[PDB]
Order: sequence, then structure tokens, then C-alpha cells
Amino acid sequence: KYVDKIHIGNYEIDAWYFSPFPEDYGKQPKLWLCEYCLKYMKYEKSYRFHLGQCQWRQPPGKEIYRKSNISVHEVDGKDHKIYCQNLCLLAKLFLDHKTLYFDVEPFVFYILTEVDRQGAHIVGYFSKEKESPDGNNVSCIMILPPYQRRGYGRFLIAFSYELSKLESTVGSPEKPLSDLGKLSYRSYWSSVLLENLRDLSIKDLSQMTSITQNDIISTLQSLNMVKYWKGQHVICVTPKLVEEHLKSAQYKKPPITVDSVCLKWAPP
Ligand SMILES: Cc1cc(-c2ccccn2)cc(C(=O)NNS(=O)(=O)c2ccccc2)c1F
Ligand code: NA
Ligand SMILES: [Zn+2]
Repeated sequence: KYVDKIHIGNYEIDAWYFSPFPEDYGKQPKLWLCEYCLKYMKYEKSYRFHLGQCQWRQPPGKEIYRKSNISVHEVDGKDHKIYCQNLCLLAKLFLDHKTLYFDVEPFVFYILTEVDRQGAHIVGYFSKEKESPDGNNVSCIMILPPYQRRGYGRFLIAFSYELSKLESTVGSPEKPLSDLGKLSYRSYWSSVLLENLRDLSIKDLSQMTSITQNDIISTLQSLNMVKYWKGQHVICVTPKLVEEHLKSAQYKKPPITVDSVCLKWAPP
């Protein structure tokens, strides 16, 4: 029997996939997770006793973003190994294609939290390889189900690209993406590229956004905004065609924005 239900903070959440928690944890009707330190527990009693004891009220690592009650914590896999393993086991409950849970040393983890008077409540995260040969600026990205489709995933996507900008590189998410990750990236790429086209070559868009050119081109192909000429993709759009796509209904939700002013992060 596998873990199929968890209790984290004030949420109960059904699992989507097998996650390799130890055998005795899976057997339980559900797992109980501290929302701050990510310790997983077998019983409501041990969970309740932990809530009385745990002094964590936020992720470990360094708070590299804070604007109002939105916060990002950066957590090195080698410095905080238990915590990151727990994060990975939690994430594999909702990620089919994630394969790495216990070897967390090569990754850094970016934890999105919503803060209130009692603490910084975990919303989701993305991992990132410390040195990615393939140039991927996201390895796995995961919004917990109660927070999905509410702007947090978009926030985390924008954030991964703000880091890629500060590193003076382009990046792309590691593939395959979930069905919901595909739609989220496509929607984000559209948004960003359309806004820049309204406000330019494919290389310019790439440098301005840190989106790779492949991702730009394939997004413009699906928007039908690219011509082909003698082997080169070329941007073919009129200022009104862009505005037609933008003011359409599928971009009308007000984002949680990444404010670069509030991103205290230096590239190493
Ligand atoms: C990258 C990503 C991944 C996942 C995910 C995948 C598997 C398991 C759990 N989570 C969820 C979201 C999410 O929640 N997307 N919705 S969104 O933030 O409102 C939004 C709106 C407009 C453009 C972009 C994003 C997401 F972005
Ligand atoms: Na659920
Ligand atoms: Zn705890």
C-alpha cells in the first residue's frame, strides 16, 4: 500500500503518484507533514505533539525574496539534506516524472511561501541543478494542489527566469513537463513575449527574457507570429495583432508579480 493522502498545515490532499516514502509510512491511511520543517509522521498524535514542539515557522536557508507576504527561500541541498529529501518525497506525490529524492546535494531549492501572523506557509517550490550542462533553469516545479491555478505557479516561473537574467544566461525547464506545467509555461511564454512585442528580433526577445530561442519560436509558431525565410525564423506581427491576443480572455487574471527590487540574490 502507498501513501495516498497527506495532511499538511490545514489541508488534506490526495496523492497523484507513488512516492517512495519508507514502507511503514505508506501502509498508513495518511501521512502527516509539518508544514514548516517537512517532517512526515504516521499518526495524528505524533503530528499534534510535533506542532506543539516545532520551533520552525518558515523554510530554512536564506530568504532571497520578500514582497508583502510573498517570500522565496533558497535552500542548498548539501546544507539542508533531510529537509530537501522530505521536500522531494512530498513533490513526488504530485510529479510523475521526478526520479531523484534522496540525492539532493546537486540541487538548490526555491520554496514559495505565503506569510501570515503564524508563519510562512509552503505553497510550492522549484529545484535547479547547481551546474546544468543542458542549460535548464528549472529541474522540477510543483505547486501543491490547493494553490494550483491561482498565480503561484506563474510567479515561480517568472522567478526562475529572473534568476536566469541575473546569471546572464537563457534557460528552459527540464522535460518532460506535466500536463499542467506545459500549459503553465506556454501561457507564461505567450504573456511575456506578447507584452514585449506590444511595448525586435528573436535573439532580442531571448536576451530580454532569458527564454531560449527554441521556446520563443515554438510559442510564436502556436501564436502564428513567425515567418520563415531562407532557413531563419523571423518575427511577423503587427502591433494590433499582439493587442488582439493580449486583451483576450486567457490573460486577464492579475499576476502576483516578481519585483526585481525585492530579489536579493547574487549569481555565484
Ligand atoms: C509550472 C507549474 C507546475 C505546476 C504543477 C505541475 C505538477 C504538479 C503540481 N504542480 C502547477 C502550476 C500552476 O499552479 N499553474 N497555474 S497558474 O499559476 O495560475 C499560471 C497562470 C498563467 C500562466 C502560468 C501559470 C505551474 F505553473
Ligand atoms: Na485533494
Ligand atoms: Zn516541524
